[PDB]
Amino acid sequence: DNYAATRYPIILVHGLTGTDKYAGVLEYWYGIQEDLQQRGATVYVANLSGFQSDDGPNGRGEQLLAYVKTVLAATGATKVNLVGHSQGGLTSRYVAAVAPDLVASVTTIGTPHRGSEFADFVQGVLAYDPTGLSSTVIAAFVNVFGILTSSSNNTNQDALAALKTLTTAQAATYNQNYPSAGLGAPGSCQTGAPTETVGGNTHLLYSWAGTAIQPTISVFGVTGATDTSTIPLVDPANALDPSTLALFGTGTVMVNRGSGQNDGVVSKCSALYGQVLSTSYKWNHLDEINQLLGVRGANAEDPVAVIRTHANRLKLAGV
Ligand SMILES: [Ca+2]
Repeated sequence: DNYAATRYPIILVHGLTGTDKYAGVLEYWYGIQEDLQQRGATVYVANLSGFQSDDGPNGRGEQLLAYVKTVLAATGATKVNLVGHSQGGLTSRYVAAVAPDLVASVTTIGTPHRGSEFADFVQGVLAYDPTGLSSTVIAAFVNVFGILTSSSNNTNQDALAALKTLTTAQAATYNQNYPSAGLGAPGSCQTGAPTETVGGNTHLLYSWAGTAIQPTISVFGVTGATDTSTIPLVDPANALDPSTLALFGTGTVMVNRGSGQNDGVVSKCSALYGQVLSTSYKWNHLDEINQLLGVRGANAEDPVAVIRTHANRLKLAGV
């Protein structure tokens, strides 16, 4: 049918470690492009640096702008609907900010608009090496991982830049450099407006967040969490998808760094942007993109259906 048939093409934009297809085999947006296309949507999947800042000449933002232009040329369209996961949402904001005439909407899924306490943590861990050699060694490993897994073996990988970009202090600077009507006041845990208009260009702004990881007990200055996406302990998702327990682990570090409810690496407050459709999904960070390989806990909503319904929402909104 045409349930997901939007006026403007939808460009799905990946975040950290990403590419359109890992090693040219595993779709980042698992089963999403096919689902949307089957429902009549025109969908393109960006392939940007998995590790980089969003701004800068070598950044993901310029890469996405360049890609948007090739999509407009190929389809004959004048604007696109940007849907970004995690850092992809920040990249989408960059394009909406520098080329408002080419964007009709920006939807962010689990995007760290205010940064990540987990990025703050990882950056701090690196600082404890007195020699600084681990920064060089680990960055090299990660950069190589990015080049090897990129579908096109993109050599533009800068793990340290990516890490810095996702920290809370740097995200605050990014927000000053690239403001948006969809963002509320820093430190307020509020969203902004549902739209932004610059000159004759209006952008429909949306967002949702996964809050599977909930702080549930505090003892001796230590906060314990619960992964609400799963049936306690026995959920097959803990067995079939290694990221389920991994994100519960990172999510625990998050709550102990004062993040509050989160998806494993992005807090609810950090994810707020534009019209906040929901922050109640019992999803971890990868459940948001139907990963790994479609496995999610028993209490987790269907992410394929959520994204599809949103394509229809965009259609109904006129974009
Ligand atoms: Ca999962």
